[PDB]
Amino acid sequence: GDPPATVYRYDSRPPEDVFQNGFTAWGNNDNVLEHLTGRSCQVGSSNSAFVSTSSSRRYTEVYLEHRMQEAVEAERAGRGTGHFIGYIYEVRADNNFYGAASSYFEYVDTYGDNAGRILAGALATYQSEYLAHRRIPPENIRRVTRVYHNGITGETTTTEYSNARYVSQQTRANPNPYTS
Ligand SMILES: NC(=O)c1ccc[n+]([C@@H]2O[C@H](COP(=O)([O-])OP(=O)(O)OC[C@H]3O[C@@H](n4cnc5c(N)ncnc54)[C@H](O)[C@@H]3O)[C@@H](O)[C@H]2O)c1
Repeated sequence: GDPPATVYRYDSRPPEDVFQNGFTAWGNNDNVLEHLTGRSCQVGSSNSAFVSTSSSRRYTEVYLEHRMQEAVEAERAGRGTGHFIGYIYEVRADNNFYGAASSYFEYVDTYGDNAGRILAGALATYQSEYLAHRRIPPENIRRVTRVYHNGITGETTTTEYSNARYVSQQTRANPNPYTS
C-alpha cells in the first residue's frame, strides 16, 4: 500500500531531449483541478505546473496505442501519412510526485462546487495518476520504450533504451496530497 516508487509517462518527445533534460512543466499554473481536466495542458492553456505520470504502465500503453490508432485513422480519412513514433518513459518517483486522486479531493473539498465531488469512486477518479510538480529531473528517468508504426507497410517496432544519467536511490511518491 506504500506510494509507488515507479511511474510511467507517455510523451511524444525523444530521449535525446528527455534523458538529458528531464521533463519541465508547461508553466506556473498549479491549479490541480485545471490540470486533471486537461484545461492547463497542451490542448488547453499550456501552463500547468505538473508533469503527468501513472503508476499503471497499462494506462500509458493505452495512451500510446490510442495516439497510434488516431494517426492511422487520419490516413483512412486521407489527411495523414500513417507513421507514428511514441515513447513511454519509466520514472522513479520522489516526494515531488503527488497522487492525483488525493490531490483532486483535497482541492475540491476545500474550493470546489458539487460536481464530481461526492459521487466519485476510486476507478473513476484519476485512479493511478501521479503529478510531478515543476520538473521530473533527468536523474529520475530510468528508461524509455519507443514504439514506431510504419503506416505504409503496417509494421510496428518496439525498442528500449536506458538512461546513463539515471541515479538509483531510495525514493517514492509523496504520501500526502499536493497543496499550494
Ligand atoms: N502523459 C501521461 O502518461 C499521462 C499520465 C497520467 C495522466 N495523464 C493525463 O492525461 C492528460 C494529458 O496529459 P499529458 O501528460 O499528455 O499532457 P502534456 O500537456 O503534459 O503533454 C502533451 C504533449 O505536450 C508536449 N509537451 C508537454 N510538455 C511540454 C513542454 N513543457 N514543452 C514542450 N512540449 C511539451 C508533448 O508533446 C506531450 O506529448 C492530462 O489531463 C493528464 O492528467 C497523462
